[PDB]
Amino acid sequence: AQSRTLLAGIVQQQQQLLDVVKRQQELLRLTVWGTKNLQTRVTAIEKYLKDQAQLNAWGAAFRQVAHTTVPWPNASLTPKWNNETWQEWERKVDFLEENITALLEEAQIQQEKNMYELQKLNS
Amino acid sequence: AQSRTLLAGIVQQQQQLLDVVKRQQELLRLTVWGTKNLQTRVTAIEKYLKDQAQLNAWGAAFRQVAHTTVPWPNASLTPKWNNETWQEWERKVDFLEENITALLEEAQIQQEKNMYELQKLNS
Amino acid sequence: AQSRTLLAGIVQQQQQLLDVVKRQQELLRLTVWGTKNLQTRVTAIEKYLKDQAQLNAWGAAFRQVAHTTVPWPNASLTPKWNNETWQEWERKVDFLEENITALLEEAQIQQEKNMYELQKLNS
Repeated sequence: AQSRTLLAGIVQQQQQLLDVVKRQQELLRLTVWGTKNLQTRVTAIEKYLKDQAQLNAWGAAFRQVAHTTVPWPNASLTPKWNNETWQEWERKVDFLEENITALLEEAQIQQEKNMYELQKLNS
Repeated sequence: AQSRTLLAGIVQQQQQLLDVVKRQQELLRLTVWGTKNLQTRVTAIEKYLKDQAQLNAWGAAFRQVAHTTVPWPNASLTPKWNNETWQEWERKVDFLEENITALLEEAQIQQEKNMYELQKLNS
Repeated sequence: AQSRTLLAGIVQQQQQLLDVVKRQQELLRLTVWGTKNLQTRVTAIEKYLKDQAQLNAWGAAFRQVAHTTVPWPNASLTPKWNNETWQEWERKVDFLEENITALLEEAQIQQEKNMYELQKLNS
């Protein structure tokens, strides 16, 4: 009189939900890559912006033996606020990812044990 | 003859899935911070780009009492399309976050009630 | 003697978890839009950076009939590495999204069948 068939569907449904949850984590990693890739491009752009400061006046002297170079800062380089804040941001993600793996690992073990118990009822 | 042990595992498994789901929301917030932080840096870069337009020709005159300044636009500032579209983007997230909290709140209450019912069977 | 009420809560709880999971996918799409929108702005900024290279020296000649134009590259345009890598990044998301829809579709069908079975016990 036990509803094993209903439980098999419920137990199976939990597995499908677990897979989508794990799948979301993989998708999240791809999004993180896009953001980080933009930062690498940003580092190159600031370097180029500095070159623009070097460009000031070409041939601005035809009766003098001197050239005026005005390399005024262009890209504001972040020394501590972004690096310290970004490292903390990445670190929070690292602890959160480790926590999700722990719950997924226990869920996988528990998931197999729950199904095994169902078999024991009518093994 | 009831499979309370199997149900305890199934009920417990749902709680573990709920935690990972809530955990994903926290991780998502960290990703949003990285994107928003880049925008703050972008606002500073456009300001610097405007300064580059000001740089045009230094000392390009040694027999005249005048200086040619050509501050031609450099960074295209967004007045309505990004602000109106970005506000809508943030607003959609705000309604979605509120909807997730409602489902999590009901799940927590329902989760405790489901376990309490299991205790009533053999309390 | 069956715990249908407990199962109804467990079955209902799974539906609530499924909704939040689907809700996370919608939220993820909004985050992807923010990242892609920044790239469109970046494409415009590189074009503006090229214009800065054109600006070199205005009026740097008052006794000559010539102008010195030095349009040295400014923004490093990505021809193959970002496009090929970004297309692969978007493609991975496309396969992952299709996989999530398949699991959600099966879960919806299975979810309705699990509830229908509960009704059959006492229909």
